[PDB]
Amino acid sequence: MYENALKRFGLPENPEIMGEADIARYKNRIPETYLDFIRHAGLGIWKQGYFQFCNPEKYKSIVALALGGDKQLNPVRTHALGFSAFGKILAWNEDYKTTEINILLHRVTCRGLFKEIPAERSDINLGIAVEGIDAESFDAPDEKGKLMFNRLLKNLGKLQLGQIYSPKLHPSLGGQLTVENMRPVDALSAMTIAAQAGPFTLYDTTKPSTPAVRTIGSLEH
Repeated sequence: MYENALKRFGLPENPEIMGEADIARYKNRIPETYLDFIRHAGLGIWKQGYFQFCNPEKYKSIVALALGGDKQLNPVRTHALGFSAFGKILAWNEDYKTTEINILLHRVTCRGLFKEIPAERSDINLGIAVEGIDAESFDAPDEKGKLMFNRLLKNLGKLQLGQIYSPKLHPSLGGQLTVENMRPVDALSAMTIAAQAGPFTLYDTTKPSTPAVRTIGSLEH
């Protein structure tokens, strides 16, 4: 299932081991082809920090905070698998499959909430998501629309496993979305703050309109 991703990205660098007890915890909750991939490759870094895999057990509080009280994307059934260099989480929802939690911009996106996915496509669905972690959508534009990853790699250095690039002064307080205001930080700590600093908006990326649907943890109006 991961032949293509491995061809394009090589071995996950500096992997952390995911233990068998942890992998046992997710039997029938995360597709086995993905878990076996992790059993072999561990939890490491691709593209010099553009994406990294994480232990869902270690980041479940972030899912709990961001998705707290949602009826459709229930945190108890949503598992953080990895994240971009800016903290955008690739997660697996047991009912609606691949989920993205954009921590920086406070957005959530789910394709299976809005177009139905047959349950026998789960393994393939997660496999497609993992092949895609190099899309530009996982970069992050500054205020002038210009992508930030390459400049941040050069000027701040490579992320260590368990860090992300995060704004020092958050935009919602007057901070700038520019490379100068970005710093490498502990991901779990930073995400713990961000996921409690206001609500998240769920978006429908099935339509070309990409319309805002509702606030996470609340009902649609």
